[PDB]
Amino acid sequence: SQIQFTRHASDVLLNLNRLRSRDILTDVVIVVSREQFRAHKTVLMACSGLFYSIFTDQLKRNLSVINLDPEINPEGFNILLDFMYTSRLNLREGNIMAVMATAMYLQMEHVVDTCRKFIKAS
Amino acid sequence: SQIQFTRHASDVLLNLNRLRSRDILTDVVIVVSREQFRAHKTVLMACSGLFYSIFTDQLKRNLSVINLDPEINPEGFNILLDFMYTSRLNLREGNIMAVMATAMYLQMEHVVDTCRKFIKAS
Ligand SMILES: O=C(O)C[C@H](C(=O)O)N1C(=O)/C(=C2/C(=O)Nc3ccc(Br)cc32)SC1=S
Ligand SMILES: O=C(O)C[C@H](C(=O)O)N1C(=O)/C(=C2/C(=O)Nc3ccc(Br)cc32)SC1=S
Ligand SMILES: O=C(O)C[C@H](C(=O)O)N1C(=O)/C(=C2/C(=O)Nc3ccc(Br)cc32)SC1=S
Ligand SMILES: CC(=O)NS(=O)(=O)c1ccc(Br)cc1
Ligand SMILES: CC(=O)NS(=O)(=O)c1ccc(Br)cc1
Repeated sequence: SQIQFTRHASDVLLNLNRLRSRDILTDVVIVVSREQFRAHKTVLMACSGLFYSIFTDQLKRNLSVINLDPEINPEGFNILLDFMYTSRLNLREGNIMAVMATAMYLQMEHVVDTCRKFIKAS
Repeated sequence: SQIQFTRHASDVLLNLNRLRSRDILTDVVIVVSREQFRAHKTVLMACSGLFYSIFTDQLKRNLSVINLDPEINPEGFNILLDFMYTSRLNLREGNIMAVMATAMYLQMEHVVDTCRKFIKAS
């Protein structure tokens, strides 16, 4: 059997995030009513069922700008975008409802599950 | 502090690899003598110093085809591309030399070290 590098996935992830913070190869701008977020489409698709369906759409595949539902709050989206790239979720009793609703919309099932844990713990 | 999802990086990587095997959003063809490999530039850049330097070159940035040193054997490159996307390295006394040299060329330092320990072990 293959040697298994248990640290490889999170090294790739950390470099993807360094790519993003230096804006290298980012190929999409996510629009949330007024606010803008630069990302890599494959990372978005690897993290969210919604992005998977969007960029798997023959029509929408080649857009450089994607509008999401403009009722999404942008803070909740921002928290979720940093999570995608860092595996770290900034959850608090001050944002929990916003972040959870945005994760449901984005179809990020692990995050919605942990949000249910957090509600039940506090 | 932020809740840490210790399984996130590896679920992203497993979906990046499902994207690859369905050919979704692959945006580069790697040419290895005669053989062709499809991949996503950001994953190559996240995993290899060589691809980091290639796709960060303003001149080579937008190329859909990358030709590598024709002296690289394709089997050693193929094992290393699967590793990037799965974290599993198929190393054996039958390919160790090819894999190690291709890892050095691609500037994948963690793989190179492991190969060194594999040599030391047998
Ligand atoms: O069986 C199917 O046809 C796929 C099935 C679906 O959409 O019907 N599915 C997915 O592929 C989902 C994905 C996801 O959330 N991130 C991802 C990254 C790469 C790939 Br390929 C898929 C997903 S969620 C879902 S259901
Ligand atoms: O082409 C683009 O720039 C964006 C693209 C589209 O319409 O093809 N798009 C949307 O507008 C999307 C929405 C969504 O998911 N929920 C929503 C609620 C209200 C409104 Br108005 C829009 C959406 S998802 C998507 S892709
Ligand atoms: O100091 C610097 O400017 C960076 C330094 C360099 O090129 O001089 N360096 C890198 O950024 C290297 C990377 C790599 O192998 N995969 C990667 C993914 C994302 C990012 Br950002 C970097 C790498 S290897 C290297 S040396
Ligand atoms: C779900 C996750 O990433 N981690 S966790 O299981 O350790 C967890 C975190 C916070 C609360 Br409150 C309850 C559980
Ligand atoms: C410290 C630890 O074991 N895990 S953790 O960092 O993911 C964490 C869990 C719950 C909260 Br509430 C805040 C942090």
